[PDB]
Amino acid sequence: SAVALPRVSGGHDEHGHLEEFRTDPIGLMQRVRDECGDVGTFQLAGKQVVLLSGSHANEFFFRAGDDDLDQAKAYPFMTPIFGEGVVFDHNAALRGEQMKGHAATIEDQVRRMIADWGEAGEIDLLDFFAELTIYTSSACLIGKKFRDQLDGRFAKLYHELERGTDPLAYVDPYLPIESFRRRDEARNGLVALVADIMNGRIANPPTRDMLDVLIAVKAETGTPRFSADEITGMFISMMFAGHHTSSGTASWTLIELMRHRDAYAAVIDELDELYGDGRSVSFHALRQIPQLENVLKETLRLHPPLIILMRVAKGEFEVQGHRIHEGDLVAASPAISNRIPEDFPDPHDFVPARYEQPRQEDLLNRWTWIPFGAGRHRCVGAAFAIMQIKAIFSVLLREYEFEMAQPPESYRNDHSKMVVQLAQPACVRYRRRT
Ligand code: HEM
Ligand SMILES: [Fe+2]
Repeated sequence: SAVALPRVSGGHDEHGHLEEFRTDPIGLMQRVRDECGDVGTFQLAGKQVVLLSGSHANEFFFRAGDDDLDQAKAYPFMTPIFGEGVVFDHNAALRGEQMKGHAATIEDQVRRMIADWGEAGEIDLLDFFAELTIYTSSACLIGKKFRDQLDGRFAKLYHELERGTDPLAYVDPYLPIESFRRRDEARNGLVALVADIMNGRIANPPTRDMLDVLIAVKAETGTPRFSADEITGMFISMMFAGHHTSSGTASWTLIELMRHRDAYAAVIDELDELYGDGRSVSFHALRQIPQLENVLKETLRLHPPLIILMRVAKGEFEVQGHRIHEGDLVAASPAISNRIPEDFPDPHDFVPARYEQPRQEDLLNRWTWIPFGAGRHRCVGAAFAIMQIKAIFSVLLREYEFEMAQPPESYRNDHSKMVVQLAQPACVRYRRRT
């Protein structure tokens, strides 16, 4: 036989620990660490997950070559979402020189989103931010003209796509279950929306964006090179990594601000003061806004949108006396690691001061403060994501005041899917400032 790695307790349901991973993934990953240590395992259906935690194990995880731990085929639930379509058999839109423009675009999207708010009212954070980020992502990554042809429908269907990521995907992403069925219908709904837009552009051409370019590409015969399914597949793929992440992070940032009015007041004074120089959001969102940035960092430590990072071992490796065999699913968890007691004093408390100049607990714990991951695969959209949070709230916090419309403890995440979403209701009251 072979040496067995430590295995966390429980996991006696039909698919081992899968059932528990769906109902309470963080509790399960935490128990793995509490019982096994830096290297423990749990069963996800027919796959064994080697969960790593702590600086040393995380370092190995984040510094391993794309040839040692494969990120491909690690997230089987994504295949049906992107589709088989192939256009060209992130980088561009994310170049620094483009940031200024995106910041201006984001400010515009926010103002348009709150345009009808009036003096006072209420909103649900998930509905608001999920939709807002569809508009920010599509406008910045695909084009403003394209976004102007999008409405709440695109948002709703994209949400359905994200919800079609049940852990059962590790059994088979095409299992005949409701969430997967809705997933497929939603994607077809998305393709139809794009097809309608394409037809509208054919009928009355511009007097141009990415869609216009793609629409104009043709094969020999003269027939259009790309179908609506292929283009949609690409657009979906381009917006996925930054949607649910920015959406959730935006909601939690506001939630923590309302939960901690002293930090909220600090941020307000800061914003009012900084923008007193008369420079635009496109200027300030790309520069230092310390109080808000520290609130964001702490929000990300406590509420990382990706609670688990997956890889597929392509060989045999040794991590702290433990053997990883090729074929094993190897994982790291920002959820668990970001709260390691030793690395972050009072890990369960919201303390943006951790990131202040003299403390910088984020830079000090290079292998455990991992909301954006680390190493070679560190989130490439990190700078954009931070800029977006800066731009969104520079507008929101200066225009309106926000208060929780439900118990502070009632705001929570839904972890029933691999793609974490804020749970509803998430009711918040707003009222114009000044
Ligand atoms: C503040 C919100 C965000 C958080 C917390 C976040 C977090 C992460 C994490 C933890 C990873 C690593 C996954 C792994 O190691 O397997 C990642 C990867 C990635 N993220 Fe984000 N992200 C955010 C926003 C965004 C945005 C807005 C974009 C696009 C504009 C984006 C694009 C990407 C891409 C393309 C990757 C893959 C990098 C690679 O493997 O080369 N992210 N992100
Ligand atoms: Fe509400």
